Amino acid sequence: ELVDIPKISYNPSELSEPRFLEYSNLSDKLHLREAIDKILIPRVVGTTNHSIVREYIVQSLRDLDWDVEVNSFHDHAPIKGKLHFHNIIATLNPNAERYLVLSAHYDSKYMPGVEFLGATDSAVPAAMLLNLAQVLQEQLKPLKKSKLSLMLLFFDGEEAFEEWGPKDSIYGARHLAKKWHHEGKLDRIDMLVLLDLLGAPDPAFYSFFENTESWYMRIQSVETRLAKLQLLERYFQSQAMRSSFIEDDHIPFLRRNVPILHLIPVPFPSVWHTPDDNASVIDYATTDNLALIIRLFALEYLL
Ligand SMILES: COc1ccc(NC(=S)NCCCn2ccnc2)cc1OC
Ligand SMILES: [Cl-]
Ligand SMILES: [Zn+2]
Repeated sequence: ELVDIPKISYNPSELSEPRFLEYSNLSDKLHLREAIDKILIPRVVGTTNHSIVREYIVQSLRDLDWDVEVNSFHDHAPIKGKLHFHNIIATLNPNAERYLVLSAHYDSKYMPGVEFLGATDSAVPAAMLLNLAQVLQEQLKPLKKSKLSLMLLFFDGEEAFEEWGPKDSIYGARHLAKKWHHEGKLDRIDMLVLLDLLGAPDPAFYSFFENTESWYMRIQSVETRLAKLQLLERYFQSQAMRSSFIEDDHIPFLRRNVPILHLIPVPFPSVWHTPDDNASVIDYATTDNLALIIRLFALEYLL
């Protein structure tokens, strides 16, 4: 299962001390909390709430001068039948040649009679991405015009409607990876960074994929550097995990040799797919720290 990551993959934080200090002190706690609050509502595909959450994501980023495409399509799910799914694709430069993609799923799992909020899964991850664009507004402006740019991708229909299987999960990612495959729009992904199950306490991360192990070690180094500077209020292990075959929105991209960085803890939060994955499970020290590490990774990668 676990192997120590070899030195060849170490990839220390590169930002200059003044820039690392400057950027690591950018935050917006209130906005992060407000974004969480707006998304932390039952949001099953096809519900009014599902549309409201899409609108909030869409308008938040449009107001930050991002280009936002909504990829709408129909597909049949068990129980529900014909559903209208809506992936959200936000770019700072819509005419960039290449992208770092940060992603999370915005739907919540259909759990009859239970108003499942999916706080970690993935209300908090989506919020971290809105918060990232909000916090780093100034520093990301250059990426509106550059060849390498940033994409925030919000997947729809990640969750199963009946029982998690290859045909009853990741509805939006399966459609989009297929669509981009056909349109020749997958090679442009430097890597797809997928945030999932974040916001609960004591997350442990591991590198899942050897072609991105090096950029995992850049996040690990960001975390180390922040610890040393007293900027955190450890998560990333210097170990990789093989034959874990965790299924999520990345799979249809992974299958087609898009490099994945899967930011999902192992073990999953204890409250996973229970009603306790709600407002009360969110650890806001952990959430602030993770959001920061991810914001700095993004800046490390993109400059
Ligand atoms: C009990 O913890 C686990 C449960 C299942 C699996 N195996 C798979 S294939 N999970 C697919 C995850 C889909 N998903 C992610 C977020 N919302 C839904 C691994 C677990 O711990 C490693
Ligand atoms: Cl509703
Ligand atoms: Zn889930």
